[PDB]
Amino acid sequence: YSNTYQEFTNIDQAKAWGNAQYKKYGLSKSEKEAIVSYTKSASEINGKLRQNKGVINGFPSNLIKQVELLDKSFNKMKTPENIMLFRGDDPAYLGTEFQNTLLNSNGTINKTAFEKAKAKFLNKDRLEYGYISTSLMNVSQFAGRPIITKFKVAKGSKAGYIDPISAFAGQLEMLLPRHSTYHIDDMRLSSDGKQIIITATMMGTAINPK
Ligand code: VO4
Ligand code: VO4
Repeated sequence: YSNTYQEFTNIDQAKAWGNAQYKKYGLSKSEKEAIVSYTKSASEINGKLRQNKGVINGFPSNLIKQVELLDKSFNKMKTPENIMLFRGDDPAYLGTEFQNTLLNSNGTINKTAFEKAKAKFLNKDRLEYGYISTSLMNVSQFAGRPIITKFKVAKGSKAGYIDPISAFAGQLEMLLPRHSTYHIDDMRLSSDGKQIIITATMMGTAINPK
């Protein structure tokens, strides 16, 4: 009785579709500028959100301003379809105990590592303190990366196609709000054993200004 999530297979129409959503956002200059700032320093911002468990009161004032603009910009940015979104991650994504432990010399993932990954994460909620940068398709940015997550994001969910707002956004980037929880439904290896494939249902964000 599973739901159907669309996967984009046609880059040209993936951009048309994203552009088409974007043209309806009606974002302010300030919200566009905050998105641009996020794309320029995303690893730093998400790193601070993580270290501080989503509490932003201690961040520098200009950053607080940008984060609250970004959080509120999602009021304007929803997906009108059930869509699958992709990202690729490095071993530390699973925990620091996995950082230097996951792969083999051939470049296949370690079965015993992978087995540890599941007991820890399979069939469990995960809260993400940072924003979640994803792509509308499985773009080349990844493919090197040993972990691919496919998020199932339901109609009406907060999700912003930011690729046209910032030249430093990922190809077909779809940004998800920070402080989101998702449920990991499935973890399996790729066919050529180079990748752990994670399928998760996005449950949504705790940040709802309004
Ligand atoms: O230009 V703003 O109205 O986003 O301050
Ligand atoms: O010291 V500040 O939070 O105004 O950068």
